[PDB]
Amino acid sequence: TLLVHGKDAQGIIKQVLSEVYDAVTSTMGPNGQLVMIKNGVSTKTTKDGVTVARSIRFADEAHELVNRVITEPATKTDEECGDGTTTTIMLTHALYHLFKDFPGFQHHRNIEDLVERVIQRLESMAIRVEVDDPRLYQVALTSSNQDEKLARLVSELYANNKGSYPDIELKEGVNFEDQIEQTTGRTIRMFYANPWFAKGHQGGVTELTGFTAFVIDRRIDKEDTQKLIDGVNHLVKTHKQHLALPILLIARSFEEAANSTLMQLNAAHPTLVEDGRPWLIPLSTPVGGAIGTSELQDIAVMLNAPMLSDVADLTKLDTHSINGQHGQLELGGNRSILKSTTPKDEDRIEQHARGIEELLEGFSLSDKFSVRARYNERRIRTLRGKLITISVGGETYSEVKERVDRYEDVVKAIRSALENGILPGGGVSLVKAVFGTIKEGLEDKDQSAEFAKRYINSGIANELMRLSTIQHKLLFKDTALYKENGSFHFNDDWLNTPTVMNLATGEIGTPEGLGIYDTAYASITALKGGLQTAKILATTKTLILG
Amino acid sequence: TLLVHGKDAQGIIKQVLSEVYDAVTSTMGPNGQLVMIKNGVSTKTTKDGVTVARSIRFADEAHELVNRVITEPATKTDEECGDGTTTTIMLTHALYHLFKDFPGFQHHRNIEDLVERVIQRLESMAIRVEVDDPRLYQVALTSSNQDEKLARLVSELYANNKGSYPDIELKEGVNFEDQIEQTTGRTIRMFYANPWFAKGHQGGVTELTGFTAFVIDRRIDKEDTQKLIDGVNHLVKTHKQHLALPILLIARSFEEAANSTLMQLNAAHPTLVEDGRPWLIPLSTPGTSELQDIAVMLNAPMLSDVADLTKLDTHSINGQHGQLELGGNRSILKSTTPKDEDRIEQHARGIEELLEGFSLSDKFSVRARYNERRIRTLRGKLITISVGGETYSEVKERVDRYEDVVKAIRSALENGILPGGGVSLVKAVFGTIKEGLEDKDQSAEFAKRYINSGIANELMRLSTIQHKLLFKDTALYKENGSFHFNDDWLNTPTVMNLATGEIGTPEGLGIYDTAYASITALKGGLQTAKILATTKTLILG
Amino acid sequence: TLLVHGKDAQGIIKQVLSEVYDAVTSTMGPNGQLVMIKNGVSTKTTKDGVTVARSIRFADEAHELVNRVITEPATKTDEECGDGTTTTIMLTHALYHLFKDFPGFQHHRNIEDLVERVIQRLESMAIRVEVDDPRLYQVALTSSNQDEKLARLVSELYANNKGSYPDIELKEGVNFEDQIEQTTGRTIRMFYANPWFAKGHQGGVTELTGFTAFVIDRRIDKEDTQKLIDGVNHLVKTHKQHLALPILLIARSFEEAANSTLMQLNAAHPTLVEDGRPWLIPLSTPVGGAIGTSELQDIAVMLNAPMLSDVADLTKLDTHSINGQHGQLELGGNRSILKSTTPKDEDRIEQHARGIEELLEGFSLSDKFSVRARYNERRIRTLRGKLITISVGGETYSEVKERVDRYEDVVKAIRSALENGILPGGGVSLVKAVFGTIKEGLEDKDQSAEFAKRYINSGIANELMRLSTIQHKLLFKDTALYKENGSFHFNDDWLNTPTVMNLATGEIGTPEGLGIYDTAYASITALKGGLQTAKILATTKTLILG
Repeated sequence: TLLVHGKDAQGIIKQVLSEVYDAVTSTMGPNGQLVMIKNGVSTKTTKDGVTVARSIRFADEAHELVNRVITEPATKTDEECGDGTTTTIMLTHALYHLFKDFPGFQHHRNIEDLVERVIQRLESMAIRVEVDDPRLYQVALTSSNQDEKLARLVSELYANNKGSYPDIELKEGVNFEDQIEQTTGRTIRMFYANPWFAKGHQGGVTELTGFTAFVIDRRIDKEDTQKLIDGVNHLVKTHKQHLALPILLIARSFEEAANSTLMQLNAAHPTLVEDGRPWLIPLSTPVGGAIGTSELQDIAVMLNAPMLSDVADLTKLDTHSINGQHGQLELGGNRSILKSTTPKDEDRIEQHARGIEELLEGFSLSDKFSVRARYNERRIRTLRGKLITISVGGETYSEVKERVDRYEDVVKAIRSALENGILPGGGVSLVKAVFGTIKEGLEDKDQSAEFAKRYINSGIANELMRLSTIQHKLLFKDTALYKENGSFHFNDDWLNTPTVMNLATGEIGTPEGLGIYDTAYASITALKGGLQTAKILATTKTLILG
Repeated sequence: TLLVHGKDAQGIIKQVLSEVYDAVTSTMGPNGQLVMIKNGVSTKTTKDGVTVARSIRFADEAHELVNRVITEPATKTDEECGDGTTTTIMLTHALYHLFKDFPGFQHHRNIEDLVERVIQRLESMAIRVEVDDPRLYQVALTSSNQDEKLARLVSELYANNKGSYPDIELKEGVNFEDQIEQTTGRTIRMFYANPWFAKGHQGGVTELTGFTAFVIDRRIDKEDTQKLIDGVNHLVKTHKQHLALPILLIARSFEEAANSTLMQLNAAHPTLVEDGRPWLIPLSTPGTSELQDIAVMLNAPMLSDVADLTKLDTHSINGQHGQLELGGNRSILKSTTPKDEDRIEQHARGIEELLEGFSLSDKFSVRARYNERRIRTLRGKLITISVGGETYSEVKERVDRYEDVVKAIRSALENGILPGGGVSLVKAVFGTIKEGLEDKDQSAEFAKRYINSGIANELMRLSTIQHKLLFKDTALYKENGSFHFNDDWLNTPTVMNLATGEIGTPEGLGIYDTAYASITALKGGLQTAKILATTKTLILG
Repeated sequence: TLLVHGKDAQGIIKQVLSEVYDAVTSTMGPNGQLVMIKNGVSTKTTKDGVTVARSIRFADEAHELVNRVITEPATKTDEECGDGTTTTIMLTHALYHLFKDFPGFQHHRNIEDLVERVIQRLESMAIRVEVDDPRLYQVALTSSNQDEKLARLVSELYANNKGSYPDIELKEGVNFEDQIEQTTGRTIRMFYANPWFAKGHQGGVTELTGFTAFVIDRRIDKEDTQKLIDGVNHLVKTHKQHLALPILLIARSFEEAANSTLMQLNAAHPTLVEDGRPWLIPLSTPVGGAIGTSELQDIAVMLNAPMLSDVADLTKLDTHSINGQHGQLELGGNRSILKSTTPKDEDRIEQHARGIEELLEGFSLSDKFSVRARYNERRIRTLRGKLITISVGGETYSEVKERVDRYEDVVKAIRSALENGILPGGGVSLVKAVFGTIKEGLEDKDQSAEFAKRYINSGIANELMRLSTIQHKLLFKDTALYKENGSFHFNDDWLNTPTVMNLATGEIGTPEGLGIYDTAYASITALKGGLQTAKILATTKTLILG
């Protein structure tokens, strides 16, 4: 196959980036266009940035090669969060033109460092919203495409349950009206190690009404095969009297060498098999690290299981350590779900939750916004979280499944709003961050000498100010903000009291006043990922098609 | 594949919408042309708007992609009502030009709001015709191709049965004259799960004079096999004294795993078999509340789970002694005692009271129309007309002519009536403009948005399109170059009866349309128009 | 596929109609050309209008789409009558140009109404020929391609059997000479409801020497299944002594629900099965209407069967009502054939035939030409008709099968001549019909005011007179009628005494004098069917190929 080198490669890259930019950005705004995508023998017409991005194809192999570097990182890999795909493509285009305008390795290490300092302001500027706070309705209204009914319902579900963070599932209903099912049940991060251990021996959803859990810390492989045989047979022989089946062996990871051993151990005692159900189930959790250790401690407290460091610790056990529960559990390939929790168990969980809360109370104000505190909050939410199943209804079949997706967008938005934070929308938080960072470095008289040389005198600082305006421009062009002159220009005063336009109503004010917000994690990740992809495209000189 | 963006996308869209307009509109009028469609190795020649629309194909993929957005919503999705497809494509093309003429997002939100107020007027203008009302004769006389005898008989069939909506079946008779068979009986949506359970064990028509029905909600498969064995044997052993055979197990769906189990359960008790008839019949229905109607008709208890069959009593179990005719297509009730009809009428009033307390917009929704379909099933009589004539061909043609009359009268009472000839839309637009302008409270805002812009005036020109195509090349457009409406014509409209050749009012002559068809054409036309106008990108990959 | 609209659709329609016209009309006349059709690896050379029309194909789909509208209605659907296909295609072309010349919906409704009054004149003008009348020879001579031997023989067969109308079948013989086989046997319109009831259980030709028939009036479906079980078992149990197998249940129609029931009823009594033959056979008749009721009465009289209104009437029966015949019958999938009729039965048939004849004797002269009288005559002919089998011979194999077809044309001509009527040939009857209708409307002073405005002053009446001439022109162009001037023109005097030319002899005279005749039904149907197809072609604006 052909080999492209030199000015032609940088030529192809510039063209593909341009065409992808034009197709995705046209979706944004009040004059927001619509894209008509062909799929088989049907037609799907949409204005969704992610769905547009996923579907763009090119004929030439050289063109498709570049296309898989701009779209696919924020398209195929981005499965957890759909939002912020339009933003990432948009910023990539912006920052690519910045790397081309200031060429050479010396400038590049300055650009990368300034943008990194802008990212440090956005992470600081994020407003941590509380459950009771009415701002959630504004976020819910924006994410629902101006739905008055849905945004009221979902905002109430979080606000009424002040103390517990609700987990929400969605199913296609039958009626015209919606129906809500509230349940006091917890969601756990454990899942099957092997499909054989489930009901029907093929990775099914096993429902239980009694168990005896044991939490191991170590990652289990071929080295621990003997320790499992010694451990399992000790409990089955000696401590069978005070044991409710099945025995759950929760751990970090179960390798295939260990799983095959535990399959044979189930076959060793065929008397304890009830209706096909295996009496021993290995259960893995995707955590890792010393931060990740304490998630298994939550798993231990929920199910009255003892914490064990080594696999060989299964031998040295007693009636004080072993505790078989008689509640209700639903094991699954994706995740396990608890349901029936006795008042005696809920006392133990709430006491353990208070222990985590007390640790957060005795930390500094700066460390409250850190990864440590937010993870410890994620621990609490898992320990005190309720399951809600909403069955969405409507007039037809197509209107139901579309409304299901519109519900899912609102749930994802409100979850991430309470989790990560909130920033002023309308393309304002990025302009505030850049203009903040330039002013901070210039005003700080210690490093002002170096800061002026690298950024201010170069014209990097000024060119970066022009880039932050991009989003605000696309949203509020062809409207009454850009009416007085050819183009609107920001000043020092506008940073204190920003100016936007509510497209639904038709009024001018501050994002804080009107109520336009974005999720912090989406906007931050867009800048991080936009910087990385821009750098790659600017510094590529060769395309190999063989 | 290729990616089309910019002026080219709006270039293709304009072309395809143009071609589909020309092909479908040519069908309308007295100079209604004919379309020659190819199917296999034959030729179908027709002037039916829907059939033309369904069949138009394009060679280019881009062109075909757009074609599926303009035709297919009023073609493939529209299965319940065939009429109002020529009307929707017409309005789509009209409103598309209105959006291109006033570009930019501010104008668009003003158009969408004015048209929304026009829709509200049509829903108000709609004459909801009653059973006893003599206007049905005018609809019957038009639809039967000026038949004096047929329009009289069918209109009398509806008018004499004031209180019950008659379901009419048609059969090819034997005599010159027609013969009518009236029956006080209801049609039900239940049918055999397996052919074995019928009379003769081969899907026959089993006639019964007594039964004990039980309505289950769940879909039944291999998982419910044990629950059926526990359920059936409980009633046969314990509650045999107050039980009239056969036991009817009505449900959503019976899978083959469950049907085979219930076949063996019939064989388990051979003493209860009378003249071959199986004493247990599973019955499926193709909508949770439709089974509630089935439950009320046959005095059956509503049951969520299959295991609920065990926990039952004389209070819950009620064996009827009426008359039922089970069938592979549908089941038919006949003998209903005065005690049962009190329960059915009380349940029918409960559905009617729910419809009384809804908004005016929701009365034309799927919710209200489904609930009306529930009522008509609960209060409907079966009539069998055997159509006769001189030859064989004259009979079967007269059968079709009867069927068109039934379809017309059903839809007239069901949906509503509006002045035909493209008059109701002109009355709606000109009404809404005058109402907003005359109302001195909002006259300041109304003038700025609609009147001064030229939106109001351009929208008046659009409503004329249908009246133009129907009555161009005739004596209305004779005096001058083009006919123009005035203030006086709204009070007393002007059309032309193409059959007779006379000028008058639609009320006088007798030209009417179904209300739901014309309303939904405007709604669906507005949505498809907006999408077409606002599309700038086509993805062919 | 492509979509053709506007002036191009009308462009194609005109061309295809033109080509088909030229090919089929060149066949007609004394200078009647020949068409050389390819079939497989052989060559068929013919001057037959129907065979030419059936075989014309086009390469383009648009052209072939139209071709199936002009040929196929008088080609594929027209199976009963082969003759009058050259006439129909000719008239289509003519009337198409009449609709194009006077466009607009107001003119069209006037054309259709005038042509309709011409049709009414042709049905009035029809000469009802009698069996003894010698004119049949002239019809026989023209249809046989001037055969002196064949036209003499077939004309004698009808003339000698004065009273009974002979049914003629044809078979490929062995000798050089022909051989005639006369049999006193009747043809009935009954046939198998299902193929299972025949000999071999696969729709074979069951031959019988005894039966007991029962004629039901009603159309039988799922509703009559119980009435059949009660009916059949009543006769099999009670009245078995005076019953000759098989039991024939003749009716209007047997649906598949009823047929399956009667299959099981045969299996119920296996003792009465003789050599595979089912003892119960349902038999349908294609009639419909209350005119059609009396054909079953003929069926009842032939086989000594009782007339029954309801299916439940089978129960209430007795030795006086039940009568089992011991003649000879041949059941068939197409039709049933009676053979052996005893002198006692022939007395009953002749008495019933006289009853129908007496009804015709006491009607008005106008009603003798109506549908009522002609149907009642068709009843008589079925009740008194004899079977004749002619085995046609010749010198080779090909000369025999060609002579078979030439016999079949003569039979079809003479049958329809006596049945329908006779009109003056040479394209004269249509000229007399048009010129009659115009003169009648113009002369009638009551409607003369309206008639002149619609037809005369418009020029429709004059243009219609020119079209009737078309057939007469094609036949007698390039001969001594068109000799004195450029073209022959009709006058007032020629309507009283028409002028043609006998092409065999070479003489000028009246069609009545010389002896040129046409079958009335062929010429009438050609005008009706030609008008309908002309209208469709003129009014088509769109062609869909997808």
